Order: sequence, then structure tokens, then C-alpha cells
Amino acid sequence: MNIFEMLRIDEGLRLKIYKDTEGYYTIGIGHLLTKSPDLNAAKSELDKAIGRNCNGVITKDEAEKLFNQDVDAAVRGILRNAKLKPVYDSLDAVRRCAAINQVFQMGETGVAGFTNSLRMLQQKRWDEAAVNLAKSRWYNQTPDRAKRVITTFRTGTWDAYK
Ligand SMILES: O=Nc1ccccc1
Repeated sequence: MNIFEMLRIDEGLRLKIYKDTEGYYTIGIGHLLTKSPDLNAAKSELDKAIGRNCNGVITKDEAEKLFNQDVDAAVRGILRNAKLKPVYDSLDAVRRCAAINQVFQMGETGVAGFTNSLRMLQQKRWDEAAVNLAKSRWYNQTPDRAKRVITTFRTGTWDAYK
């Protein structure tokens, strides 16, 4: 297991524009296109992201290219965030993957409401952090995924992903 395999399980792979769990147009491996309800706006974003007229459909290679960019950008964002960087750097490699996963799903903004969870993670109070992380809109809206990510933070193992 690694961050790509982990997010691939959590996000799936779809080659046509679909709506994510929040109703937002998305494609590939969880690549958010837009929060606009206008499908034409989503198609424009897609074409801009891929560099050709896609008419709402991409290839597996194209999906994987967006995914590589999106994972890179998520990690680099954490490093550029004054609240997230010290916590991230304090973690082991497996728990770092849980942090990347949460930022990929929620955006660095959301993760940076999580002040108390972040402090507990930096303190390596793993069971306490895990309890706090579940007291969230995140967990209530996507509980099966949140449970896997939380187990990863709690244990520093890949048990929730096999
Ligand atoms: O709350 N988990 C996180 C820790 C460090 C960076 C991003 C998220």
C-alpha cells in the first residue's frame, strides 16, 4: 500500500464526468472539476485540464495524469501550510498518507475546524485523535471512508485497506 493505491480505493476510477458525494462534477480518480451546477462549466474545466476537447470523457492514462498532479499538489499544499506542516512532519510515513488522503478529499482549508485533532496527532495521542476526528461532518457524510482514514491515523498501519 501507498498513497496512490489508498486514494484509488477511496475515490474509484470513472472515465466520464460524474457527480461526487457532494453532488459536484468530477472525473477520473476524484478530480473535482467545479462546484457549478452547470455541466457545460464542468466540461470547459475538463477540456482545460486535459488540453483537448474531451466532450466529457477521458482515458485511463489521462485520469492517472490528473491523479498524479492532484496528489502532488495536495502534499505540496500541506508543506506550504503553517498549521499542517509541523504536524505532517511529526508523523510516520503511513500516517502521512492519512493526512494526504484527508486533504485530497476536503481541501487543505478544512483540515487546517480540525485544530484539536491536529494537536492530538502531533502529541501522538492516537486514540484521542481518532475519537476527535469522528466528531465531524466529514465522518457523518462519508463514514465508511472516514473510518478507514481514522484507523490509519490511529494505528499507523494499512489494516483498513488490507
Ligand atoms: O489532521 N490531519 C492532518 C495532519 C497534517 C496535515 C493534514 C492533515
